[PDB]
Amino acid sequence: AYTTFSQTKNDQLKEPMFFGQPVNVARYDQQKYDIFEKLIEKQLSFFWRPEEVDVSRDRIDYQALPEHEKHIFISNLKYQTLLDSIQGRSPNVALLPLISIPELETWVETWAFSETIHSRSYTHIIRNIVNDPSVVFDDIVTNEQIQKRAEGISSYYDELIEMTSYWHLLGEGTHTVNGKTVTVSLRELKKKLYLCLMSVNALEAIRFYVSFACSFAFAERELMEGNAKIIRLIARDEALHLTGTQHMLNLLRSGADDPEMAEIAEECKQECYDLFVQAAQQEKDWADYLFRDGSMIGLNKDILCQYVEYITNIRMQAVGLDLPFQTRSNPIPWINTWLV
Amino acid sequence: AYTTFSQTKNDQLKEPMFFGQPVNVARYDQQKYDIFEKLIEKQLSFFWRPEEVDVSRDRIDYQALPEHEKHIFISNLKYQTLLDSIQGRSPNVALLPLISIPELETWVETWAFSETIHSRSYTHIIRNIVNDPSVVFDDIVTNEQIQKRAEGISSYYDELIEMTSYWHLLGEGTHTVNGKTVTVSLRELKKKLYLCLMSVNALEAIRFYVSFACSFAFAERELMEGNAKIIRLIARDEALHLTGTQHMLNLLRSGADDPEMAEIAEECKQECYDLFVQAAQQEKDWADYLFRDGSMIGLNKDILCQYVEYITNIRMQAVGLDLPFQTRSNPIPWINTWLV
Repeated sequence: AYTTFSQTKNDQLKEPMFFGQPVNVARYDQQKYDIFEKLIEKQLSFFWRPEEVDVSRDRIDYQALPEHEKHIFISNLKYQTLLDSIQGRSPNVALLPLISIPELETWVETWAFSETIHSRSYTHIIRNIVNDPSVVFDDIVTNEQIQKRAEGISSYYDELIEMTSYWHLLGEGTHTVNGKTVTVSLRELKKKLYLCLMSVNALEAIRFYVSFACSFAFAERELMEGNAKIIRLIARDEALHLTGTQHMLNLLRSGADDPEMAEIAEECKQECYDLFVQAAQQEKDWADYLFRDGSMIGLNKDILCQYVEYITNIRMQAVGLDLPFQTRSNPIPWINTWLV
Repeated sequence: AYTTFSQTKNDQLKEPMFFGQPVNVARYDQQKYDIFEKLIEKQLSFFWRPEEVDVSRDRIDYQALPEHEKHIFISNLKYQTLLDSIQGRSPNVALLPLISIPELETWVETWAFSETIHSRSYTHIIRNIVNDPSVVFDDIVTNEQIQKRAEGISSYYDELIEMTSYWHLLGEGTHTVNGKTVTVSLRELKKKLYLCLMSVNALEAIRFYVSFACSFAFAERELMEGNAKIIRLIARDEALHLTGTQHMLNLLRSGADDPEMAEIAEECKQECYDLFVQAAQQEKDWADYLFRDGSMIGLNKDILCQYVEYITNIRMQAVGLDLPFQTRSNPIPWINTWLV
């Protein structure tokens, strides 16, 4: 059911963002929702190359950091490296086969692409501060702590990809495959997609902002400033990334795109609220892992866990969900001089 | 069978290019094949924005052209727009799910991204020379001549996509699906990938080069100098794209990567040869369509067909195929003033 060039001439302005007729002609003269065209323009104007930033002195700072501070820094770096590895390929394999409007298709591709630049910058850093980069890279797949957060995020993607395959192959309805029943509902598929987008929004809007806190905490003490210059640029991109998923989620919930989606939005309010809250809990448990051997100047478990709450509330707010925490303020206001 | 992050730690330097374990950690500190990393660096360093180029003059030049000359130009531009629409999404949708080494994965996403820039540049040209961009974009899908090239190209992608879905979902061997018996063969899938890759090489190495000839023939007359600056940047990019697929085809048939591929390469020798020869013939019938109402200074049906033959020999030899045409010197040597 999927074609790289649908032969039916259609009005792209009348197609839903998802599940419509695959995009055939790529035009940017007109747009259904010009937010995506703006995101593309913005992202392109922000184009940067990691190689350009000098992270040579960071090598010295890193070597001088006491054990626990190295731990804090490196664990954080490994996590980011993993999240962007997933973010690099995923928007492409998972969303591309379902997009129905040119603007969104190109945005997804541009978004996925900037993530690869992020992954490259992580190599650029790791390469210049560690002696054997392989040590670091290997632990990213090994480390049970990181692994617990890896699956869960990849699960929402994997399920979507599998269901999408079936739907494209067998079409809707009940089917038989090697003597088993298989039910392909377009409603279930749309639900999986929504959930996945909630998860991705949590990933970029919450998880990544927690790591930015750690990186900037060091920069505040004038340490790891090469790394800081890079996180500064990555954070600038991340803002665009989360804005994209916010608008997607909000267009879908308001039913201004596909009304079956607006229904799905409400039938999931709880499941969505739960995944967001679960994410925040994981991040708080991550803070434990990070500070197990001791804190550092400007940051500790309490400050970080409160930040997780503050940030989570603000994000859930933006996609019309209930705030799950009492926290009303940001404990590290200095992070704003680094952001955007 | 497809996962957004394979939890098992594998040595990525030992995996094949395709069908191995899905890449988890995106690293660039080490590579199995230096070529893909070099391409990524080059593509990144070539980064350009369509918008920056001034094409306001072209409107007048274009208006001043006789009907047959507008026909030549516009048909050429539509063809280019269609081809890159497919090239923007296809490598990501078709190839990404099969890649098992980091550097290749990133190259593919970069390549695809690069293609979306080309598509934007087409829109930028069209809306600056024509009145109602819609007439142009609409014709791209309804036009019988163009549709005759589109379906052939996309079929290679589409078939690979479909067979890939089966393999991921059901795995190898014979199966029962709604009664029908479906056979999923890994060797069969490998052949489709090789054929598809061979087709993409033809797309960028021959088809596009033929259109560059038309585009540049006008520049030689000092007309459409804006479109010319753009096509120049696009060609600089296209050179990287075909180099990419040549290396893939060559590594594959040399057996240096996967031994079973060297064997598939030998089995499909004739099929590949006919595929290339068919592409050249199709391009020759295109020149017929292009010049049906008359020719122009510096270019016509004969000259163009000669270039089709000249370029086809060279591309075919690069990927170990037989030369189907007479050997001759470059019929339009002036094109080198515009290339690379």
